Amino acid sequence: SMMQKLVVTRLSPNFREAVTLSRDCPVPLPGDGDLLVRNRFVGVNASDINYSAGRYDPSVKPPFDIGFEGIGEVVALGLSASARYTVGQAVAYMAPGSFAEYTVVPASIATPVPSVKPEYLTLLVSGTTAYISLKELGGLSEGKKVLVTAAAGGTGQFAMQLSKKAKCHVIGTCSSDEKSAFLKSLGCDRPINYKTEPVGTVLKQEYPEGVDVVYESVGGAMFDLAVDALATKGRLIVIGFISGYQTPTGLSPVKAGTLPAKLLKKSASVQGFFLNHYLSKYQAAMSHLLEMCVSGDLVCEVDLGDLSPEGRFTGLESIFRAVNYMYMGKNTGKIVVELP
Amino acid sequence: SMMQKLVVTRLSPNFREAVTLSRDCPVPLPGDGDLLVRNRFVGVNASDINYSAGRYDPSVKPPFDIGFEGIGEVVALGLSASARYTVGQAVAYMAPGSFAEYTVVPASIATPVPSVKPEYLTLLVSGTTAYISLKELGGLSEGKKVLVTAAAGGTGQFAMQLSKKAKCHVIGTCSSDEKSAFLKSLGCDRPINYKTEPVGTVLKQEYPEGVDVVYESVGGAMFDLAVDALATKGRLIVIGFISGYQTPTGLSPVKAGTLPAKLLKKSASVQGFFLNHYLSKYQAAMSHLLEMCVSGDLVCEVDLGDLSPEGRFTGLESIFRAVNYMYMGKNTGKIVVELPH
Ligand SMILES: NC(=O)c1ccc[n+]([C@@H]2O[C@H](COP(=O)([O-])OP(=O)(O)OC[C@H]3O[C@@H](n4cnc5c(N)ncnc54)[C@H](OP(=O)(O)O)[C@@H]3O)[C@@H](O)[C@H]2O)c1
Ligand SMILES: NC(=O)c1ccc[n+]([C@@H]2O[C@H](COP(=O)([O-])OP(=O)(O)OC[C@H]3O[C@@H](n4cnc5c(N)ncnc54)[C@H](OP(=O)(O)O)[C@@H]3O)[C@@H](O)[C@H]2O)c1
Ligand SMILES: Cc1ccc(-c2cc(C(F)(F)F)nn2-c2ccc(S(N)(=O)=O)cc2)cc1
Ligand SMILES: Cc1ccc(-c2cc(C(F)(F)F)nn2-c2ccc(S(N)(=O)=O)cc2)cc1
Repeated sequence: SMMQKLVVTRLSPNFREAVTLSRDCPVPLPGDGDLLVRNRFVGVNASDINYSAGRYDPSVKPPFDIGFEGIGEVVALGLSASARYTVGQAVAYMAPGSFAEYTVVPASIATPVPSVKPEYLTLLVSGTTAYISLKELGGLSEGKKVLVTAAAGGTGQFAMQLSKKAKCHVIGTCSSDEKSAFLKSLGCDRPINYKTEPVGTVLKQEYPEGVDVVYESVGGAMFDLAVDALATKGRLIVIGFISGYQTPTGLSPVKAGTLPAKLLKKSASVQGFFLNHYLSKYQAAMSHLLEMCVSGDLVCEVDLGDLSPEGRFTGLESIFRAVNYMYMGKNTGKIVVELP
Repeated sequence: SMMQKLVVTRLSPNFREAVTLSRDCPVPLPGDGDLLVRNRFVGVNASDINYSAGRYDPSVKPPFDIGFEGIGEVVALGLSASARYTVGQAVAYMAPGSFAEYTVVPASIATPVPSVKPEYLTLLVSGTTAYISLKELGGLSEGKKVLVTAAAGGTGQFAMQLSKKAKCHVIGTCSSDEKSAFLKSLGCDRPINYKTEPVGTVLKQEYPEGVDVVYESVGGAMFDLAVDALATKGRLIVIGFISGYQTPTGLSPVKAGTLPAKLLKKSASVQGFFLNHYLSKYQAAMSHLLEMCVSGDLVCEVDLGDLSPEGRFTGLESIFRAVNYMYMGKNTGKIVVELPH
């Protein structure tokens, strides 16, 4: 009857500053097309702080709901919805307002899953971004060289594995030897711990002919280095620029004045990807990801914060600590919060 | 005998200060697989001043030859070359050192043409660049919105027409009402004189959903504006940035600190194109352009300087005048120089 949820109360890229835990909120009811989902696991996303900062609709003022993705059970559903879905059914979704004990979700955008496991939630945003971007924009083929940044992260792990399944040679960047060992176990050809080995040196000394594809999530100096490392007809996909999201503009500084000249001289491209522009591809991607997840052909690494200082990310209140864990570079795989 | 040719004697983007007219040069002799071409028309190219600046191979010291393209008669040729070519035959080529009375050209890269006309020379660099870039990178299809910058120039006129033949809606920028009237005669849907109409405002008011493809060859403020005007999944092709080539570095200033953010938010791309990376496509492009030019299906506008202050661009010495004419923005169509004989 009553539930907790996170609410953006003030526009800020600092999540603690922007977001309030409300305690005594009414449990909303599903429309005729709508499911009501008991959230069991919610995904933490780099762009949670872009959403809290208001960078999606700068018209929209607080208060508003937050959280992009959830997995759980249908507890209620409208009549139309009850054609395809039933109460107690395991479902996952990508829709704003997952950071709640219960969320209303249009049946038309729900993904049926085999059970409530956090591994299936890793696919909804992180998996589908890597799958659709690389398939529509990567032009991957046997022997291509792929650089993946934030390679041991939520979406990074999927860029790494999908590139390997395409029989590419894969380089992955990360901030620890533990993360390097994770990348090697995923079949990464050249893991780089950029804390102990300068990435620019590795690419100069081991990849003098450069790389065909960059899955670039980090921005700043990592972007500039990826541009310099492009082969003739190379493709840098701008997945994100996490290094800038905490700043007041949300932008990371890049050497952009000489960029059009570098791309002309290499016949090379910088291509942006936003998942919400490729929804016509989402169903097929999520189906193929699930088949690989269930079969064990795809590692779907989940970071529930068990080895963090204050331990497992349990409850809505743990989302503040889980966002900080991400921005401290501490996670291996997808950061997930459990609502028990 | 002896001949005249232009030589780069000093690296600089200032063409007049980089390039000397030699008068005492020996006519080179063709090898077994070579043509010796007597140049009748030579092409002037925005990037002649990047070449004189040494920006292509920054290892190569002066002196070296210059000029990218020629059309003329085979006056001598090697025995193996005589399998495909005959003395007296009309040929065109894209190879360095066209700015000479006579140029040695491998038979393997020469294009046979129906006669020595300047219209055919327009296709070699300007025509093939627009054709190959838009076919390989444009994703043109019916109803796509195409913005062409320098649309009344050498390559611009082809980007404009080839986009109209792909059934696209086409916007063209140029600096005069005469140039705007030339664009309207090519079927341009929306000529813009950017001197008398703010381009940014036209695009915002008349194309609020944005443009699907930009053929961008100007750089600077025009590049910034083109990025802002891109539709969702829009494609900006960097053909060039002529606004920068006279500068010490050859670069034009852009306000592109936010470029990655804008491309991510629109799922849009910025794609470089260099003709020399796509030579496996050149022969098919040139064959198709030639068919359309001979049939009258394609306007191949030539600017021989007949309405410039000092009149027709005649002789190698007129190349200095022809380059200044381009960089003053005066030309309609391809700037060609005639070497009469
Ligand atoms: N375009 C789209 O539709 C879309 C969708 C999903 C995600 N993304 C993007 O993908 C990227 C990764 O997001 P995610 O949610 O999956 O997170 P994540 O990669 O699981 O975690 C972020 C990782 O990035 C690195 N990092 C953190 N703070 C950093 C900083 N200040 N500077 C540099 N590196 C830093 C750290 O790994 P290291 O050990 O490697 O340093 C950290 O583990 C983000 O840019 C996000 O916006 C975009
Ligand atoms: N990527 C490749 O392989 C390749 C191959 C060929 C050509 N290109 C590029 O295509 C572009 C056009 O070259 P082109 O030889 O065909 O010349 P063009 O367009 O026939 O002549 C240049 C035109 O650009 C405009 N312009 C000239 N100086 C300018 C300046 N300082 N600032 C702004 N606009 C200026 C003028 O037209 P307006 O009336 O419109 O101002 C002028 O008529 C250049 O960037 C060239 O490098 C590239
Ligand atoms: C300054 C700035 C700009 C973009 C982003 C960003 C990152 C991401 C994502 F998806 F990569 F995670 N999206 N995303 C984003 C995407 C679309 C919009 S939109 N539709 O309001 O213009 C707004 C933000 C962040 C900060
Ligand atoms: C600083 C700078 C550098 C390059 C150019 C430019 C323009 C053009 C052209 F042909 F497209 F018009 N090419 N072109 C160019 C392209 C590639 C090379 S290369 N040999 O390094 O790959 C060399 C020159 C302009 C300014």
